[PDB]
Amino acid sequence: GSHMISKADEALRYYSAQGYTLLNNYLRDRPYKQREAIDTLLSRSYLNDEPTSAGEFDKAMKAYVADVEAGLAKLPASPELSFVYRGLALDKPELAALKEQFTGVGNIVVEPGFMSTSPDKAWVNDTLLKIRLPAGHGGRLLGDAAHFKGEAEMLFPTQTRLRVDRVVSSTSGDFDTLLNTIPTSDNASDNRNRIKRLIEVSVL
Repeated sequence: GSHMISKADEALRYYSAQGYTLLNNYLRDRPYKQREAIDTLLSRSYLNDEPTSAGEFDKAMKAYVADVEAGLAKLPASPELSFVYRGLALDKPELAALKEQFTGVGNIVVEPGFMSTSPDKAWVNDTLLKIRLPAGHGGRLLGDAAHFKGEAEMLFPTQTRLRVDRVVSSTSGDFDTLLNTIPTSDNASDNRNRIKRLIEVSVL
């Protein structure tokens, strides 16, 4: 073409199609194999040669993150949106500390990975988040994907922060009222009690 696609747009495109798993593993301090990572940093020109320090490899990962975020930020914003939604499983025993943070009003939860949400649907889970958006936030609607359909995806850059506004458990008199303002994936199964709580939070 007349123009070349920029490294940051190309990094987002790559991230969205293949890279997202690895990268988020690294960001979230979860296990991951350095071999596919280093290869990634190698083939995408963040390292010209195998790293010789811990700071050298982390420095390159950061550059890689910074390109994905710059390509994300350049997508058109959606100021018409006011809420996005996410379902998640806080009742897994290895997430008790995460659960503890999310269920305390006033607490701020920091997501180290890129945070994925939808403006159209929250898949039924033990917890649903209704995420209120401020003007000018960094979330952006992505293009159609090859691997799913049926809902939009709004992706946020790393280090997005969520303040807990309110916690409404399934036993609360407020539960159905809040639930009737959250679009869910189908909750018409034989198991009527999948959703344990709804949490309103705000992107800071």
